[PDB]
Order: sequence, then C-alpha cells, then structure tokens
Amino acid sequence: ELIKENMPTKLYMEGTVNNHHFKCTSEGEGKPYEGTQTMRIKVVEGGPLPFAFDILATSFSRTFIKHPPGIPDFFKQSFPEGFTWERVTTYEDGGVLTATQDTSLQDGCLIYNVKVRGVNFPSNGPVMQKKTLGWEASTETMYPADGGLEGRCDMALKLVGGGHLICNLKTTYRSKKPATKLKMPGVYYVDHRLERIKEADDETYVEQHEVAVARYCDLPSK
Repeated sequence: ELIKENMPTKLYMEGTVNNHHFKCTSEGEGKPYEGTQTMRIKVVEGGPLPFAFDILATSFSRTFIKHPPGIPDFFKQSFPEGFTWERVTTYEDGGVLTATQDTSLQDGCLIYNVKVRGVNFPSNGPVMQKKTLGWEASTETMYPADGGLEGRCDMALKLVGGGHLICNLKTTYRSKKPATKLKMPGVYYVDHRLERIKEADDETYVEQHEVAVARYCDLPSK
C-alpha cells in the first residue's frame, strides 16, 4: 500500500549526553514485512563522541517489525499520518537517556526526527570510557494503553573485559492517525537483534542492522 516491500529511510538526530552536544544523520533501507533493515550513520557535529555510540543505537524504526497476520500492526496502520514515541532508558550505574522521535512518511521515504538527552553517565563507567561491545538480543513487551502502545524491556550492553551493563527501557508509542482508524493489538512481544556491521574513524561512521519479529506467547496454558 503506502508501506512497500522495500522502504528507504532517512534520520536526523540532535542531542546532548553529559552536556556534550551533537548531531547525526543517517540513511538506510529495509524490508518492513520481513522485519529487517540497515542504517548507515554519520556523526556530523560534535564528533568524535566522548561516549560509546552504543547508547544511541536504539534511537536510530518500528515500521520494520515483522508482524504475523493475527497481530494488528499499530505502526504500519498509522500511515500516511505516522507516529511518534518517547522513551526513557535507565542504566543501572546511574546514566539516564531520554529520546523523543517523530516518524512521518514523505514521498516514499520514512523520515525520522529524533531528539536525545543523556545525563549522569559516570565519567569512570564504560559508556564514557567507551569500553562497550554492543547489545545483547532482547524482547520488548508491548502493552496497549489509552490508544497507544507501552513498550517495556531490559537490555544489556556487553563490556570489554566481559560482563554487562544493564538498562531498562520504557517507551510510549502514539499514533498521529485518528483512533477510529486503528485496530489495536492485545499484549504481544517483539524479539530484536541489533548488530553493528561496520564502524570507522572512532565511531563517527557506523552501520547497523536490526531484525525484529512480533509474536504472541506460545507457552501452554489452561
């Protein structure tokens, strides 16, 4: 329909982490019905960053989740109007990262505008010492609430040396489409894997790939 089998993306990000101002742009494409996509990211102001890029990774694309037929796709249904989200990520060592995003569809292209704000990352911790090795796979639970979706998950950042730094994510996804036009899902789950494919020049160029698939819980009941 409006969301084709192949779909290009463009993203504009602006933020500050521990008072460090920066900007990024990216471009990618993916297969929205297959749940895959790639993003090529450039830090265009404030580079090289004094924190691990990993903490921005999830801020760089909900349309590219594979929803099987029994699960109404909130995000795909939101077009042509699009949707927005806002998220708080709380790291167990005190860093907090907040992000808000607008998603819109313009002349065949998904356009993302993202504002990020990070505070209280410990100067001695692995994020500011850039001692991280990317994210483990994780599962996000989606709960319908008041016309929108509440996403919740935990994620863990691999550390150089072994071990993980754990964080908790809370997101609220809201549609710009009128609620009369949206079939809401029930509770469901999204499994994600987000991998870095390439990086250059002290993380001022990064290429990421995500795969994300929605499912219900297949565990037996009574």
